[PDB]
Amino acid sequence: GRGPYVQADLAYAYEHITHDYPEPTAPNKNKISTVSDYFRNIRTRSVHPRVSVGYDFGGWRIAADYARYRKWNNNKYSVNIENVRIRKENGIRIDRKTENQENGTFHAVSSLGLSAIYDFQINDKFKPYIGARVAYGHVRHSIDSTKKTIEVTTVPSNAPNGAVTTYNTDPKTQNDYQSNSIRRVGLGVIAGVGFDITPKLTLDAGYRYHNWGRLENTRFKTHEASLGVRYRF
Repeated sequence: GRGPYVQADLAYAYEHITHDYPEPTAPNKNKISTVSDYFRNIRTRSVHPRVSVGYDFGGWRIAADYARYRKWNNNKYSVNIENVRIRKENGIRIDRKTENQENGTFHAVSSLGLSAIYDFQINDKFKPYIGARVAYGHVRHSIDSTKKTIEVTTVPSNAPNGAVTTYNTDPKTQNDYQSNSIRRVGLGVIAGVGFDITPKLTLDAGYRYHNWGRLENTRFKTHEASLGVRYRF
């Protein structure tokens, strides 16, 4: 046949705050005498499936990837609505001595994608499949204002010190941080198996793996693999 296509993918989101991570969002190790943690996982942003919507010709299709965007939702932070501390601090800080960790919104610019998939429809009850995913962003500014002149930038990083930069970025090895020709395009793979429940409804499971340099979102690793439902009208 042929017709409209929809896929909705769900996966378990682990919070990922108990292990080394190359972003300076939180400490790698040794969480004592440093800034207190946030509380903010009240399950509100993890319980709604991610969606890929498209059109399908015989199990051959192109679709567009939607849902689950940004780091934060609020544009007013005043009462501690979007981030609050999990407990008040005790003693004096020797680490993270300035204010609050997680300053501003950086690397959350990638926010849209397309996924292309081919079903191996040789069997009546199941389709093996292979396909490619592409991920990209939009800056959303889009402003009247002319560009700022100053754009030489080094930032703190929790990445291992391979070039001996002491927990900061190199002046030149800074692909995620550079003002012009920043890396924004991701490239991935969607491969797995679907099983037919009705000739319009498929239960579908497998990888939907994607690649990125630095992406910000508050540690969402959902969609690396998933279990989902997909319907073709």
